[PDB]
Amino acid sequence: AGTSICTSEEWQGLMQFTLPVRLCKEIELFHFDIGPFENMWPGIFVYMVHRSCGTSCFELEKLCRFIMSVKKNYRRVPYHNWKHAVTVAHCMYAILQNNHTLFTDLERKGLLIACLCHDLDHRGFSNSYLQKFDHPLAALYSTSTMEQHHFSQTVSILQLEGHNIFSTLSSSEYEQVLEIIRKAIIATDLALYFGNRKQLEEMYQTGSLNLNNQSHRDRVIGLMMTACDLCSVTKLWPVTKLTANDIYAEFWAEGDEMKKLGIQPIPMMDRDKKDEVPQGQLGFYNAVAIPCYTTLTQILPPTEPLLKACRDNLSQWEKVIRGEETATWIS
Ligand SMILES: CC(=O)c1ccc2c(c1)OCCO2
Ligand code: NI
Ligand code: NI
Repeated sequence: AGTSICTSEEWQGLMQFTLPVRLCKEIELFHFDIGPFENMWPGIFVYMVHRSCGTSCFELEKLCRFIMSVKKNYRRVPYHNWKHAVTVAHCMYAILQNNHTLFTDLERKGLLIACLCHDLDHRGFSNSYLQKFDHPLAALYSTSTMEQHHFSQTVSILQLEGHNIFSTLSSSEYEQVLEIIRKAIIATDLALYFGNRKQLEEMYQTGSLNLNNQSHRDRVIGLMMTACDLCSVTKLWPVTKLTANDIYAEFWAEGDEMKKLGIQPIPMMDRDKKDEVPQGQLGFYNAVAIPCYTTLTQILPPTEPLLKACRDNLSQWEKVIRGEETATWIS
């Protein structure tokens, strides 16, 4: 219950944090893995906001409070956690750097913040679960249930004393940025991805795609969100595989709860069906990941490394299916 708030020690600590000089170069690359640098994660986000938006885009005090409170409102779940938030924000940073002038100042600050906040207060349960068992959230939010909650959580944090990083915007720009953030967070509902990608592919293939058209912009931004949300499939194989272990820990825990409620889970969520995982991944790459990064690369050519990496990981899953895997380590 209630919104969690960082301590003075936490935000003042972040204010005084300095990134190691060696990481500056690394952070620009799509394949960068934040994994080995946990103590630096909030600082990495500050650095990214500063590089993309400028050191004077936000009041530093308010920015540091906001970041550390956002961290405090991610739960200790295996996958939809603070690490995932920063990973998604980093992918967006790399996309924005490679495509900087396609996006307005307002959009860049809105999108980096949207990515950091996009899974706020996730409980480790899918929209499917919440609706099946009529959680209060499914009553409140009929579609895109968790995503509407994550937006609500974002607004609650902005409303904490001294946390409104957007207050200095004009009343019109303020409204615009909250709308950018809302649409971006809602777009992370994979249910909406399938139609969005199909629409974009059509607009691209016919040549009607126009980034001066607000609805087109919204859709491109939506696909960017999907691309950043799924970006664990664009890392080096060992990183991708370790992350898959984490998401399946959530899935299996949800399936366990379904069994308690008298219903057999989908196989993906059944910890007694781990043999089906590699084929399940193949399905996910073929149905979601590969088409996403394919269309994104068509629209934003500099994002091609994401697609190349995704393809490499699909090949690795195929190797697993054929029984060609080598030694793997788990945490
Ligand atoms: C590991 C990862 O990023 C990823 C993300 C979402 C998933 C998934 C894997 O497996 C299939 C269902 O959706
Ligand atoms: Ni989500
Ligand atoms: Ni996410």
